[PDB]
Amino acid sequence: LTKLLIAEVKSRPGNSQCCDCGAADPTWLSTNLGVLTCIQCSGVHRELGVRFSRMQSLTLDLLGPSELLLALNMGNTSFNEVMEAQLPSHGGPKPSAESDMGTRRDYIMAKYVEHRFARRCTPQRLWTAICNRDLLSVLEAFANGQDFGQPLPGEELVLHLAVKVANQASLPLVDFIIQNGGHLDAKAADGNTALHYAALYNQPDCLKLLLKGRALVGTVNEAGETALDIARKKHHKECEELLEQAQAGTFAFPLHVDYSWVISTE
Amino acid sequence: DLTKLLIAEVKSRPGNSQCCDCGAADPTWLSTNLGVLTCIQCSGVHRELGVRFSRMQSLTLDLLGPSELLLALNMGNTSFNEVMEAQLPSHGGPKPSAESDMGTRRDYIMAKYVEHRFARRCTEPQRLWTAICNRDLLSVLEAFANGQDFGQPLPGPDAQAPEELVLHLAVKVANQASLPLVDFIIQNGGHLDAKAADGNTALHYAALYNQPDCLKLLLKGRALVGTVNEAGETALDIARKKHHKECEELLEQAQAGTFAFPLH
Ligand SMILES: [Zn+2]
Ligand SMILES: [Zn+2]
Repeated sequence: LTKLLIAEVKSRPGNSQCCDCGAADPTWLSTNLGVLTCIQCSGVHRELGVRFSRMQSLTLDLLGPSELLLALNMGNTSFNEVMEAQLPSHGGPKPSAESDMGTRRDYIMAKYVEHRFARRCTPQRLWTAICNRDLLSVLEAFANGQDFGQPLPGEELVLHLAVKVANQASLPLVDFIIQNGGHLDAKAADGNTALHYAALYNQPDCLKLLLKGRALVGTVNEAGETALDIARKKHHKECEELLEQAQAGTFAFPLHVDYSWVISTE
Repeated sequence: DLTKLLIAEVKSRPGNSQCCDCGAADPTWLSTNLGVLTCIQCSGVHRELGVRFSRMQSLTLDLLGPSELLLALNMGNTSFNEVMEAQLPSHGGPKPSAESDMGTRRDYIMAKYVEHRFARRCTEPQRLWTAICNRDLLSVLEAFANGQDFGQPLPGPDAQAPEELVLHLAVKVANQASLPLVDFIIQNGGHLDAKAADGNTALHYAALYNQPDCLKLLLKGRALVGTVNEAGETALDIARKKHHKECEELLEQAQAGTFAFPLH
């Protein structure tokens, strides 16, 4: 399946040219952004750090369908439509395949850190985008330095709203917020996190994305309930099962106390 | 029973009987990435800062285990504040009290943790290199508090050439006592995925140097699994070559994790 999906990714609009320099047949995926770059641009992405871009080679690196969710629903042309909307037809400062590293660095930093080339927008817009399942409007809000930390009027936190209203088609929007929003742990007045909301609204695929994003497991809301409590009480069995495993560290890779080291150390 | 022991140990660290940020008695909220304890009001401001800055969990109310406690056991409010509040005067400074209004409390914590406005000023690659080798958690904290980019390679004593990325060095020289340094840099440095000239990531280094605890921390931190260095080797390849059995098993589990639990 991953082979079938990778082939699909590479056919997305704009995906036969590096997102940042137009080099033919990019094989480097920014998994949190859903774009493809050449080897030179990918190195620059990597050097931004994990907050901005997480680079894996389609060809060389271990990938599964989850890493491909955004890439299957973004693509270079879509992403650039928002993120290079200020750029002139002739490219301006955008590098080409043979550009020197200094130019290539300066451009990628401007494009992804400062968002220099992105469409400008300036709340109700964001609520509507989320309910519309408009991944590109969510990208635009992020490109305007938006707080996915600030409540939305339709009172609902951005990630909470995305999770509540999620269907299969809108999963990319949820994944995009989890990976790029500042505020995975935000509570909301009654103490519910996005994980509590995924339990409450029976959103097991959201739960998988939150857990993958390292959402906090086993915290309580103002009522004293965990996401697991809510799932059990609602008969949301698929959610309970995921939350039982999370609480048990089905991964998380827990460190253990080394008794020997403790004794030899006091 | 075991977590209970560690939580009592955390609460007994110097300065942990009072909130890190306002002095309120008996703080029960832990910033897990920083290893400090705050009161209820200051915890809400921390959480509002965002995951990048602080992740808050209740020692009393929320599920916790050894992994989330590692930094707490080794930091504590006094240690932390010796660095992060070094610039404050003895009296009449901006540090809130238990009774302070939320605007006051929010401005201070922002300045303290985002601006690092109050932290001991220190100019420094050699400094940080020696800290890591000396398992000096507080100097790592000091470097962080002065805007040090853990993304920039460090040059060693002299000997040369291995310039080392900060996390790489910390993993390479790690022992059981230095794990909190590794965890601090993983959670708070910008650069978990950094490579280094031969293509090795910190995960590759943890397999290379037989550091299975650093490996769990890297994986907890969501290190990329299954990527190749310039020789075409994954961390798992390297663990198998060196016969590092615990590393191989951890990485086999991680690779298998990539394909669980699939979306509908
Ligand atoms: Zn390129
Ligand atoms: Zn406080």
